[PDB]
Amino acid sequence: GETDLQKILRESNDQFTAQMFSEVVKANPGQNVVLSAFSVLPPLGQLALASVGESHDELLRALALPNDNVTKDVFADLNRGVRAVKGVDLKMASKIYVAKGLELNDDFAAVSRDVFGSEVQNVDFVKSVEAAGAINKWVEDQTNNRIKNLVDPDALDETTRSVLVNAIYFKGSWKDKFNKERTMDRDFHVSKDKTIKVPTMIGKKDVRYADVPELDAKMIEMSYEGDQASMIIILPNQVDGITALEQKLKDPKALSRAEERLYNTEVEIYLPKFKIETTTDLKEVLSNMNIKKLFTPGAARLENLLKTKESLYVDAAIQKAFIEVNEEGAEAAAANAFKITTYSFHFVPKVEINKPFFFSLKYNRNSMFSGVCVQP
Amino acid sequence: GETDLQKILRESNDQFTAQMFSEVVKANPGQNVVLSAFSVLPPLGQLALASVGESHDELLRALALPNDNVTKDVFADLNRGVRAVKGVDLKMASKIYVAKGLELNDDFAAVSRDVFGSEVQNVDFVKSVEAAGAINKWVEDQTNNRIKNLVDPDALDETTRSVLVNAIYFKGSWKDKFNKERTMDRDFHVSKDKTIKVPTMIGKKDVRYADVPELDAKMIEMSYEGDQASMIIILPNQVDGITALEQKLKDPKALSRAEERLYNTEVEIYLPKFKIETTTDLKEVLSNMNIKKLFTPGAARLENLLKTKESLYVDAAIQKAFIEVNEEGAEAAAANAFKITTYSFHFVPKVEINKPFFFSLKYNRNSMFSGVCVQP
Repeated sequence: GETDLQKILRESNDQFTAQMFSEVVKANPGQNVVLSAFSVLPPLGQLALASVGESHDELLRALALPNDNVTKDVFADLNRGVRAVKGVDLKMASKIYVAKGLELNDDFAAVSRDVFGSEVQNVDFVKSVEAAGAINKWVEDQTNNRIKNLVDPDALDETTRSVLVNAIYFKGSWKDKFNKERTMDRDFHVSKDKTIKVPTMIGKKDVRYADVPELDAKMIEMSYEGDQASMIIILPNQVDGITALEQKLKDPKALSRAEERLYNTEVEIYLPKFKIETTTDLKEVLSNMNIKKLFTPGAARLENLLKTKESLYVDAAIQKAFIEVNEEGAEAAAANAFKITTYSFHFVPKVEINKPFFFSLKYNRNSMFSGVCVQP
Repeated sequence: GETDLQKILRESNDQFTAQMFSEVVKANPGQNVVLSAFSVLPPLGQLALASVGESHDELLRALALPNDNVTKDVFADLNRGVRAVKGVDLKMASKIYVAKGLELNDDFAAVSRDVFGSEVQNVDFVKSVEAAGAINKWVEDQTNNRIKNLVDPDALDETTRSVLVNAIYFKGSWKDKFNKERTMDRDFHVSKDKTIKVPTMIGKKDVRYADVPELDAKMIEMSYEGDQASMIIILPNQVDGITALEQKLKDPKALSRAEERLYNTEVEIYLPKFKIETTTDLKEVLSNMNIKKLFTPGAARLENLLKTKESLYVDAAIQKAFIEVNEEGAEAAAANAFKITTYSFHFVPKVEINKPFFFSLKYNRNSMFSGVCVQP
């Protein structure tokens, strides 16, 4: 049933996300990074349906899925509920481009678009620069021109067989906006000896908070308009605790454990605005996550992708992610002027996100994307 | 810290609620029932602070609390955040009345009001009927006259030493209202052979849903205005499955397990309107939950309640709960007329709550009250 399908998906995204997170963070020490394992699952599921033998089991194994039947049902169900998402602008695009002279299997192309919502199309790689321009134009179109230059013409060859591109963009609208006039330059500790002044938004907000000794950090959860999506922030107690937290976040359950500690309250939040853009070489990351055959000539066995079942493998896989976080939100400052209530003063703790922190977008109990911000 | 205090409270309310639920349901077979273990905890905590020896350990044991120090901190923290609660009208009143000729300990009375928010006061029980009228007037005042006749003059004696009264009232405002014009008489299966027609509200709503094989039921979670409180409904698959579910609900974790299955979706809900009013003899229930000394002359040892430390025990303890569930909600039908979107039609499953079901109000991850409705 749908309950079980949603569960399988949740579990799969959980372990895949943890795995992908460590890989990316490991290859980008001391740098801002944002990634999404969720946006990658569909194309990988579509690829598992097109493979046979070893490569196919590998993909399924890494996806933590039993078979093709269940794989189709999971993503179908997803695409039976995938429109916009309230309070946030979340765009995720996936597409597989294959050489011009390779006959596409008409059926697999149909299932591709409706089941996995990820398309397949021919492009002439022989004209590399033109092909890159073509691939980059489609992405610009899928992201309101928010994302550009996903694939560099150089990275393409005249002999390229196929390329998988993945793009994800995000900007959200806070359930309760921050007042732009209140934003000011405040200290941010990049390292135990380096401090910079970055624009920091200030506001009193109802959040979900929790002290987490296990992760030696503080967890905060802020919600966006509509109350369907939320931004999770984990702030290590120490200035250099960010790496220690990353190691802990490997276990796909550390996050679940921390969330069990969450409780509702009010705090004065000091949160830096930030925009992170990351280009991830999925070929490098996935290979380190034990998905290699798919990228090995004469080993991929994508015998269901082409009509002639000609041998084909993936030459390059690229994910480009751009995240934007600012004051935008509902209910302007002067909404209800004078709220006449008790003359008293409750204590409102001050939560200052002024050290390298981890963040993650949560939608329908699934992490849409995650990352670390070490330099706003 | 507050994180740990909230946790202890959650755990305590969880096991106490389960325990109290079975007791009440057991003594009221085939009847509507609503109860609240949460509203009872504070007065029991205040009573644990006033006791010594065995009676004191008993109370603490049942409260699943370590000591007086932690007990005070838990409820203090609670009363450091207890005002109204968004989208719902939730009133909970507690008070201890003691005979007129018993000198109250001035200090314990102070701590009573601020820490536990439960008052203590003298009343002349010698004039039973007048005392009952006095106790019933205060309750009416605490509940906007919503609740009356909590204590019957008969139940009081001229020799009564003390009485604990507990009252809880509730009415909520749905995040998305039901259309009154849409409400109609529909079938409700009271038993496998009896069917009646009760007013049933109909509406398409975004909810949290899950099929729960363990409990052989369907779980639904609807939210109220503000998104802080939610109504949990567990509908057994079978018409007579209600009793089987009650047995399962004894384990304070069955509910937690079921909630892990919840996922967001849209359904067409058919929910009967209903109002349940229950008068529970807390003396009978609590005694069955191993809290006896507190009600035994020469065994209570409430040596901190009176200035002269005179011997005193509780003669009667009464909880009266009144729950109201109807169409009231935010955003009237004609809010945004014509919402111009795709011409298509998604499938929206039909969820018909037409058999004896369990319900529970969840606020800040704590069940404010729970019960069963077998006859709307």
